[PDB]
Amino acid sequence: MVNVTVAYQTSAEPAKVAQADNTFAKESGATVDWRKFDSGASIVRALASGDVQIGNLGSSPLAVAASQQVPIEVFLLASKLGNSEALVVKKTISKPEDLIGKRIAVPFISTTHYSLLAALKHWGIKPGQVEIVNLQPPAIIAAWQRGDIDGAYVWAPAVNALEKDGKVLTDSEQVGQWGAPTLDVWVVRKDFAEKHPEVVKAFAKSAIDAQQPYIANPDVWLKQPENISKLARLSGVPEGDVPGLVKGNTYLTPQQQTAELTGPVNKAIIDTAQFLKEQGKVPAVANDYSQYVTSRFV
Repeated sequence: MVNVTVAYQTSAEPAKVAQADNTFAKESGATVDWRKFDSGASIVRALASGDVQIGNLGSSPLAVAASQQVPIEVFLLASKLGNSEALVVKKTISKPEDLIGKRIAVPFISTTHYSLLAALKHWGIKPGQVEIVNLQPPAIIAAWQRGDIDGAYVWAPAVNALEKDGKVLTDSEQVGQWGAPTLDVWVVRKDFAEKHPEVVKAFAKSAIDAQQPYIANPDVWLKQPENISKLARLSGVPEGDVPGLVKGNTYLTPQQQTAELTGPVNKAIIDTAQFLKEQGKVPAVANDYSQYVTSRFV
């Protein structure tokens, strides 16, 4: 009897179909407690305490966790982030220079915190010129509704909630093109991987299998109504928003998973940590994070 707690986040992406179908529990035989978390930083804390054994992290919280020597490994990429993550602002903010003096919310050290800082640097705006405030996405939505912030760099469901009456100023496809790409990954605690390697393998299988039909033909995948409804439910977004969100990232074949986990993810962590250090968010970083990545479960 295996019990495993999986920390998940709200991105609308094809592997949510396997989550809704309970495929991981069915194939692994484990009792799975799927726990929704509002951002990666809170997942890092739950991984470090042992309350969570498998967790979905943005690349920015991943780099923070690895720089603190949390005993976790990336064993699977979830997505390469594009415009599914975006900076949405009040409609009177028309140009990046209009961000000066404004109150912009991001969840602390999320991929969108990282991308906001990378976007400001690319634009030549110092982060001290913007009032950057840290709120979790439910609080961001509530503060936006009451007019207490001028914008936020967010993912679903906050990104589409804000965009209904706001404007997109930049997004993570653009910030990636400017040289600061972000990723979503799955990580596992070493002690869990040591005791239940076949359960970890079954998690990776369930996620990879769910994404391949989308990769093969996005438009055919998106017209299967149960694919849309399952993502709408788990992400908390209207069905009409799901296709745009799903198309806002790219996903990996099994060959691409093995390729990325054998070098590129390490390099991504190295660079992400270095930028976070330069922005004053992490005190110490390493020049190699190979301890934090593995291909052995795919």
